[PDB]
Amino acid sequence: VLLVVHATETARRVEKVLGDNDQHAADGCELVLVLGGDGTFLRAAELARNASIPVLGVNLGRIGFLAEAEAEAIDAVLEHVVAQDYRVEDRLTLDVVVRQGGRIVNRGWALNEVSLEKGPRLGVLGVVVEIDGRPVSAFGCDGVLVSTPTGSTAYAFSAGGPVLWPDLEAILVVPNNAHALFGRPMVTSPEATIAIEIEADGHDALVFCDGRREMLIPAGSRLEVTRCVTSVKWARLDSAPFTDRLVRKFRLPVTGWR
Amino acid sequence: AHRSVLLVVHTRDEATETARRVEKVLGDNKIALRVLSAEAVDREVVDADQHAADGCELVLVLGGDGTFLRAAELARNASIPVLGVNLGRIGFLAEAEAEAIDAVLEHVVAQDYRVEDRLTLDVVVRQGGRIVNRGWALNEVSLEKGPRLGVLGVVVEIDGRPVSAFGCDGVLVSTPTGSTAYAFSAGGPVLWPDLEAILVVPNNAHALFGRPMVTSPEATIAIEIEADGHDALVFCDGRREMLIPAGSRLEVTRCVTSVKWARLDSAPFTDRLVRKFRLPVTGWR
Amino acid sequence: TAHRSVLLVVHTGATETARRVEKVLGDNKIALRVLSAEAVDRGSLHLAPDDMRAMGVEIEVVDADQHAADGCELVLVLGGDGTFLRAAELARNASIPVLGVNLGRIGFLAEAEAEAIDAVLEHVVAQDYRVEDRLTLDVVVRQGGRIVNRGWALNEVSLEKGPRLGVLGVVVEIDGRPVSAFGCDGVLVSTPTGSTAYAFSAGGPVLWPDLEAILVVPNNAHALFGRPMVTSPEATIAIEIEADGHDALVFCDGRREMLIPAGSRLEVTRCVTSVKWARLDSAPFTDRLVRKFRLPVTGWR
Amino acid sequence: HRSVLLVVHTATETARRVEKVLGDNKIALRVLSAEAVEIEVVDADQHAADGCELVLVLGGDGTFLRAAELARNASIPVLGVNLGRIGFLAEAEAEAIDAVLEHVVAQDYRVEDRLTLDVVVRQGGRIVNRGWALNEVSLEKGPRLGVLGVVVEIDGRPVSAFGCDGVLVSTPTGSTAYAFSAGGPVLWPDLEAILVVPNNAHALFGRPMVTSPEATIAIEIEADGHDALVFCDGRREMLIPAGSRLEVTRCVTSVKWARLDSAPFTDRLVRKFRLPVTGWR
Repeated sequence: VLLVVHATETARRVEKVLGDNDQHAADGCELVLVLGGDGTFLRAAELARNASIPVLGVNLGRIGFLAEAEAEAIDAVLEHVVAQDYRVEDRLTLDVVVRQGGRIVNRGWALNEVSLEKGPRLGVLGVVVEIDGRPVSAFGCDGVLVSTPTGSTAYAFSAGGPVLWPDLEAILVVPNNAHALFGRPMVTSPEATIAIEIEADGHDALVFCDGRREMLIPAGSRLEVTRCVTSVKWARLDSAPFTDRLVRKFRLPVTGWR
Repeated sequence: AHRSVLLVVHTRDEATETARRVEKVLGDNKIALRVLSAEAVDREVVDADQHAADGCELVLVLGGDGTFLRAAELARNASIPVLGVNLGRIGFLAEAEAEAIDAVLEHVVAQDYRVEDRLTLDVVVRQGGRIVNRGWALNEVSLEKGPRLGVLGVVVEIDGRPVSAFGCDGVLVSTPTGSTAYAFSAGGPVLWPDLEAILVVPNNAHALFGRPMVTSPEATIAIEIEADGHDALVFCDGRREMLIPAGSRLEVTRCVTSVKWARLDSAPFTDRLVRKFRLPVTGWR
Repeated sequence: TAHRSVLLVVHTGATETARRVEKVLGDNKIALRVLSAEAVDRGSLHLAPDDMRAMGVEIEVVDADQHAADGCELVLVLGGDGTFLRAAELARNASIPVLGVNLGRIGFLAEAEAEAIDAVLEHVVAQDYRVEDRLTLDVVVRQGGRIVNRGWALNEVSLEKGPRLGVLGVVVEIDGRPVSAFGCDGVLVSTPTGSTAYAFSAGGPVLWPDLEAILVVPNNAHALFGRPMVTSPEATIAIEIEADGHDALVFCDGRREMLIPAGSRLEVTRCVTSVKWARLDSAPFTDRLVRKFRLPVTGWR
Repeated sequence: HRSVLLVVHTATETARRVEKVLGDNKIALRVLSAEAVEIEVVDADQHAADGCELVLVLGGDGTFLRAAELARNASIPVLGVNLGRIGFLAEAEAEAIDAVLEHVVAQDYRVEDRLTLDVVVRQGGRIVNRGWALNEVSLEKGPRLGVLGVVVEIDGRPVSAFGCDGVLVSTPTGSTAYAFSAGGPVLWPDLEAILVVPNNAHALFGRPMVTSPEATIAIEIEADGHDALVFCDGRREMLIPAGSRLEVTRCVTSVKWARLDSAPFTDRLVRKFRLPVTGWR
């Protein structure tokens, strides 16, 4: 067990029960356990990625979407860490390439969001969004989010997208502040290719993945996002349903229900 | 025994050039046309009343989107594929336009076309535990306020836990295919026709969260009609109506009986979306 | 001859705070009006002059029949938003202030709740409230060139599609020129006051009550642009209902209904005579919004 | 002596005809390039129009804004003529340059005050920066990543607190621009109101508010986050200290807008957005 953390000192009760029984290639292990927030989980996934092992997440501070257990139950988790018994479920991951003159110049991955974004703070990004080899819209905007159903709850939600339950397989596209009549979010089979075409004449742009790995989009290039061949592995427990998490998260009213 | 095709036509246009061309081709090939009596009453050729016209291999539809949907009600019955040709306006469901009629007919005859099972929804109105009506939809199930003024108390439940209680004009539960229709009007996202998912769009919900939700094809969406209020209504495909009683419960699920759609060498969904909505697409690659 | 009159309006069936009106309104030599309906049933549970003089209250001038009838100082609705809208109804004829006390649910238009009717009534007596003109709308229906029905609204004018199925085709024109043609469920021409109601539901932004503007929110427009539009107070919204389609209906303030024939034309304009709203030291519109939508507000000064 | 500042984007046929007619008529011409005695070429300077009777602009909306800046600083009218593109802000299009010039010479055009927003950055009781806007104050996330903490307040009373990319406070003229991009409703430019539009707010109520033009819109910047930016009319930047309080009110002296016999807004709107309009009347 790699253990990534951070009142965050239930950190010790983890090392207690585990011994009872440098970040980059820091994988080597069989499981990653994270004690922290949604952001921390995204961080651990980074690490679990390269030597494809499961991730598990324990919610210390706030209330998020990814962690599979509360803090005040860190023991009932350890039992399962020992027991090796949890179902590990593969989850849709996005693959992104950046291509100039037909040639792949940069490449990345996300489990929440590929967020192509304006370069200069002032002005707009000309972009042509493309779906399965055909164009759907040209407009200027702050960027385009290409999102996973897990990620459909993060930034893409802020950009105004719909909420996708986490066990669905789809790719979500939410144009981010598009100056245009149809800036409607679009949803697409997991088999599809979203390509966005940065304006040749304009300035360079950025992409961000899981709000943490940055790339540089040269003017005139092409982002291709498709479903990735090697998913992220998620530990799963007797956690609450996504539905319950959405409800808690957003204090959604639910009185009157049978 | 013989082959037969059922032809469903909008009714008068260059809808007659096309109909006659259909009567011609199948005639030449010993395939019997069959038409709907009302349609044949403003002028081999059998003539059926409109309930279950089957015995046929294909339902050929000449007209537009709303027409396709009538045709599919007819096809659902004997579960036979439907194929649509556009006459006047621009739609999402036809696989060709009249100006390519002759070519379709080569396919109608050869029967060489692909037949996809497009996702279909299954609805049950349940009261007191006991199912009191059922329906199905290929586009949308539209739960809607009964009386014109007032609001409809609703709780939306997804996979067995409640997601939201509000008042609204209604709730749409939509097929990817139906995301283009009423759901779009009500604020929904466009979903691509091949995706298998389920879309929920609260209709005119007076409340903060009325986001579209999208769900995998295996989910159950249930909507509980406020007991004390008035009876609601559900509409499937803007054609079949069920009276939802106050206090009942509506479950929508993926149907096991897909509508068979007869597929051709046609435009991608993207292109059709662009055409319909005049989407600005200059500058592309 | 010379005299002080005050119209009670109530939601019949805490309606006895209504007699607390009838008490206090008497010892002050006021009025207490009531309508036909208001005094053929409850609300006037104590309907009798055998109670209205035993109270020392030259009170109950039931005389008043509903609508185009009366010359008072104020209208005092106890009831809800529903009812304030009723009262406003009448009052608009007489062109006089409306003051609403809230029995049940929290409303946007009520100046107080019943646990206060004591103080409320004290301010009524003293005439020491504030009056304030809220924007009111005027709607006409015009067919074959000429007016063929007319209406008015304080909240919304809701043009709604007639038959249950299919869709209503509509061209929306603002100050003379067309702005969007689409099929929809309808179109809301709303007041700032009314942007809280159906218009909100239908996606409109929230407008502060004092603002002077007109809000247009296409209801479920099947179109890329069905944004809400906000227009100056003196614009003219016109919606032409398509000819080949069906008739339609409009409702003003969720009550005064009008049939809108196919091919006719709706024109909404600000009305010359605003409704007048009696106003106390009450919550600003901000706090009402924060309460009725339960808005997250914290980490502030 | 009468004088006019001409702001052209740098296109020449129009520019020449202006040079021409204002010569023939004894009006001094100051030319300023927008990228940046009978005629002068003037440096880009906030005081360029300080003596002129009018600012005339050839170009689209972005240029109008640059010109408006100057006209505001010299407290005189601006007038725009469109060149290449379609805009909301010009009063006439290049082909009608002659007619326009005639009015320029004549000084017979209506000049209407148009609502302008005044913005202040206040911190600990002192006002520590300030600005104005004719389109929008755009309060924005400082760091490219992360969200910005915000509490939005109307006449002293809080209305919402959420994380966001920023908050737009917009002028009705403005409602057509970035505000529109952000989800805003469209506002007729004669209307006098202030529009608030949250920008990518991770919350259920991100709904546009529209406020009487006497309101005080304030925004309190989370004391624990990073600095934020504010941009005005897509062009005048201001650093916003963490913990401070933005305030936007209607400015006392507004921008003067020369008017003319132009298309009504409704048309402008239909023109830009290619709004479907068939079957009318």
